[PDB]
Amino acid sequence: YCFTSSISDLKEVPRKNITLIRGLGHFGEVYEGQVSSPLQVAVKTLPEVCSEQDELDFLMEALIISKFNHQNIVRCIGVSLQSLPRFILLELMAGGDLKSFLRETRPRPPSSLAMLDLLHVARDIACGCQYLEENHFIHRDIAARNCLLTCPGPGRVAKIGDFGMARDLPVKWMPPEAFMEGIFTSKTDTWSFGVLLWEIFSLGYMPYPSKSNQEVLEFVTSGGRMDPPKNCPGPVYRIMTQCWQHQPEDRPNFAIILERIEYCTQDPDVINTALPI
Ligand SMILES: Cc1cc(-n2cc(C(=O)N3CCOCC3)c3ccc(N[C@@H](C)c4ccc(F)cn4)nc32)n[nH]1
Repeated sequence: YCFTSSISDLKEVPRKNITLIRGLGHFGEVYEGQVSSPLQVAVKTLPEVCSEQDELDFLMEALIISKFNHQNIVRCIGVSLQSLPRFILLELMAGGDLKSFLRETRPRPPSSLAMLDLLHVARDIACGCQYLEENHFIHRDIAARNCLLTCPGPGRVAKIGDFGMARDLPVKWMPPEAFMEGIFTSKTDTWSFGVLLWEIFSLGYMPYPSKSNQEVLEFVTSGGRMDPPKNCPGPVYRIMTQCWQHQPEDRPNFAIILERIEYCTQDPDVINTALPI
């Protein structure tokens, strides 16, 4: 991997200074841990019962995440490969994953989130995606499940937190030239971000709600697109549909998406819109 970089360059942190407090999620388990005054981290694990391709998949991920340097991308604190099971030390973000956060902070009788908060989450991810595109990296799995938040209160920062699909399928998140032709460019991530925008403004709904995979395949290929989420404003939905243009030569880059997300923030008719319950 190059971004130029070898396993040489990672920070090998000894297993003696690592222990795992609690489990967080699961391919392969992921826990919360401590290191060293104590440092709080997230620990991704390679199960010791594994094959050869699993090994060069696990480290692959380690060098890729370690080569990034961006505030909207999960930091790699350290690495523990010389002790079985091999670890990847990652930035711990107390806000949890994005899909859970929106479904759990969904307003209910209360005034949990306003629309300005979700525009910030979308721009946080859009700025991280701009960093990937500028450095010619294609993610291939821009979804709400792979996004994390530093904290739950105001001032939260969203960050892309996983690179599982970027090894070297999420039908509902991929453009036609992806699932039918196997082509992947920076415009493939533009389509997925548009689906992510829909996840954000629907507050965690599953895209194409009652459609299975092949239904989405034939629906998207024939020109069909999703309806706006409940109470979604005009300028926001137009960003989703511009991301879902059939020809990738007409979808916008992440510099243009960032500008349009900025303008909706500068629109009182957008940020004063009430979220449903
Ligand atoms: C790399 C990383 C993960 C992470 N993390 C923080 C959780 C959390 O809920 N916390 C609240 C209580 O305090 C502790 C923090 C959390 C929950 C599930 C999870 N699942 C894994 C598979 C995952 C990985 C990447 C991704 F984008 C989504 N999910 N990861 C979680 N922080 N940093």
